[PDB]
Amino acid sequence: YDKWEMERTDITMKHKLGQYGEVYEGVWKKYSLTVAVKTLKEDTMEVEEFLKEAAVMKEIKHPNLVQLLGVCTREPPFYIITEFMTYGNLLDYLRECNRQEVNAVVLLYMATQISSAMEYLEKKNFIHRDLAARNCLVGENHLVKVADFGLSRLMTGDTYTAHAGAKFPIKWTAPESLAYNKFSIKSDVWAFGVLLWEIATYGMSPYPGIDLSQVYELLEKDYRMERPEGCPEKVYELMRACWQWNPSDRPSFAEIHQAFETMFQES
Ligand SMILES: CCS(=O)(=O)Oc1ccc(OC)c(-c2c[nH]c3ncc(-c4cncc(C(=O)N(C)C)c4)cc23)c1
Repeated sequence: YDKWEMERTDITMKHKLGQYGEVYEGVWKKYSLTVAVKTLKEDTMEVEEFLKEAAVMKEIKHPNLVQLLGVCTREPPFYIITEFMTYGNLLDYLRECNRQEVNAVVLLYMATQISSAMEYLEKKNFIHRDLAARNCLVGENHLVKVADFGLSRLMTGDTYTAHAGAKFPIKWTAPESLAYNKFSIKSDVWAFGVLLWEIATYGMSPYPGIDLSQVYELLEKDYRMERPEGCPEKVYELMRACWQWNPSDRPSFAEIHQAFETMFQES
């Protein structure tokens, strides 16, 4: 913590970024380096939660997870300083891309990177709880990094039970979570599949036109999204594997990763 600790004067805010809360495009003066800074203002997030988030992130070290650069946690306002990803989020990136550049191989590459980060989180006993395209970031040369959020500590064989009155992103949310507010790394696997669908559709919204009130009812009757146009059958089977009712029957991120890596190497 003292090694990550920084003076707020080391950073100059440049631009405000707004669906994420209080996140700014800042400049780390010393290195003339563009950075991203999360600020705590108006008690939008509780202090102790904000601090734990910063304490957790400094344990994270993976090429596909947004890297912590430093923190300002002595005098309010409190800062979290992370690396800046040039091209924004994966959802808007995919929607606005040149699909001749961002082709099938690049889609494969994007999934391999994400599954890599979640394989890491799987091994280090963490869960994400909001895996989606909007929460993935894109750098140069089709580099993708999963947002360090927002991570909770949880042993692989345990279950996080969410607070009461908690509202989830229903179309990304596993059945066990929708019904009993239970979360697992296997529920993150579910979300990955929905993310996997967003990639193949280049950013289309999931379960199109389907009402959120009738999603869980559809899921328990074994309804799943159809294979997108152009999607390899091998990819849809992984999607389907991620979308199985019993989380025990859902593949591990380690297994998912090897699958996509093999598909990526073989292309
Ligand atoms: C993980 C640490 S943190 O969770 O504690 O703080 C957060 C929280 C959320 C973040 O964005 C996902 C980040 C972030 C880190 N690095 C980043 N680089 C770039 C951008 C970004 C730039 N421009 C446009 C967009 C965009 O597409 N918009 C719709 C705005 C996004 C955001 C970030 C950091």
